[PDB]
Amino acid sequence: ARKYFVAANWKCNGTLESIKSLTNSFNNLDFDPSKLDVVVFPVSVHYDHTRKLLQSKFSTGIQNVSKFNGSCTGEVSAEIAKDLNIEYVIIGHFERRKYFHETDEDVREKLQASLKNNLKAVVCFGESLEQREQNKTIEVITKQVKAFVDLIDNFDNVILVYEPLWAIGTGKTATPEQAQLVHKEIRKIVKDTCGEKQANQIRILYGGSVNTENCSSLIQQEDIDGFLVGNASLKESFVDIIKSAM
Amino acid sequence: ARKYFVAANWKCNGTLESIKSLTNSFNNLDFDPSKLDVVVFPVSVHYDHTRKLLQSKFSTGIQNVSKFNGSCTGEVSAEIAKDLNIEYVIIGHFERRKYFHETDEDVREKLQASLKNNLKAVVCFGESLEQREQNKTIEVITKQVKAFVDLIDNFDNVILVYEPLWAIGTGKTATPEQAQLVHKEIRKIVKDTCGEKQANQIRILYGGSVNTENCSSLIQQEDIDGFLVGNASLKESFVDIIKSAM
Repeated sequence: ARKYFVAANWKCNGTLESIKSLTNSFNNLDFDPSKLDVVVFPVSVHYDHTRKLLQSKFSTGIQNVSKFNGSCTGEVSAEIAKDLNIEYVIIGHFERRKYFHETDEDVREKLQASLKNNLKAVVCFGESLEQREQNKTIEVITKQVKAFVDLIDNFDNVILVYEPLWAIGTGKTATPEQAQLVHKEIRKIVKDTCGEKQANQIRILYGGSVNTENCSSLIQQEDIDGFLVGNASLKESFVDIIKSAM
Repeated sequence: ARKYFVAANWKCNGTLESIKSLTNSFNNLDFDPSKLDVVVFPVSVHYDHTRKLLQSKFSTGIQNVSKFNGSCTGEVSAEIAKDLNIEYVIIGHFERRKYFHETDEDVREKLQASLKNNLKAVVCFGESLEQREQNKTIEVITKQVKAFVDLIDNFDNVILVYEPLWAIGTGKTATPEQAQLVHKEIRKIVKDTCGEKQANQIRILYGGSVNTENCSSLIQQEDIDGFLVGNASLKESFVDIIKSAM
């Protein structure tokens, strides 16, 4: 029933040439975009090069958007993104929260501005290692998800991403069972706050050191609908991660 | 002699169409780029469009660059900028210091990263209303400039910008004499730390509500070498500001 979603997140990475080579390899995979969404999130200044090189089957997005007051924070606004026809934005990703102290309240506000401007939003959340050790995973996730999920209107256009912070960029990936357990709870939170039909439509991705070895067991899980992929998305074998969802 | 430098900074705005019409009006101005530097700093995702539309006599740049640490901050790196042939970078601009708590040490590091990658740097600093009311202007400026000025190597490639914070975006522009007095003291810091020849070469710009009515009286002052212009640089009349420096 629900369409899988696989996303590449190219984080502070790339040159004109490396993108050229990588896009060409991605373009060599045949998949049907009416069946599978595949989205690439390049560095801001590489967005146009990247969109120009990727075939229309690939969707594209940017990695952050501002809240939404006149005083310019130097982030890209949702209005600017719409005018450039940028289809997706990421919100709440680890680095915004870690370096820029972005809050749950900021996350909500960003989702508001994205939806107001007809952008599709990939909204990220997850617990720290300490929180997981302190047996606080569900509490954390619950608070993070309920900061924004009632704003969701069309449940094809907001994608939730569970990324435990300890898995991001570390090679330490969640087991399928660790992930599933959290996704199952996330979908229940959507059910209880937005309705059953909506909870069953919305995509909930895992991210955190997803690779060609582990992707099949993850996606097999029933409440895991695809992935946000960092390091592994910089290599040509990313195509095999996409295939895991085909 | 010392080459004048006028910069447009387009803060969180534009659309594809507004840039088309604005760049067109700019391109109608005949000036000699061997005699006058004119740099346009668009939003990141508008860099490509803007650069394609502006004639070669305009230089271009980005509004921020990251420090050199394995966990990506989402900012564009100096390396990426060089690979894109982005000529200039702004460092230390007010929003970074205010919204993201960017420090003088951060500014030093960004300058180090920029020069390591052959980027030319437009380095901004300035006091608050409170600091100025508390007679601390010269002390504040001095700490800010001494944070990085020693790293300067080629004194054509780093440009200093005095923007008192109370003048930025407010309409409340510094008088010629307010700015001149600071500019003299900046240039002396440079003479004392870097050498007299170097101090006479470096450009020191004023920014903070420069407009078509005030720009002539500012540029006339001996130690003001140009401008960084926000709100006024979104209008077709910005050409008249460039003309005050021709």
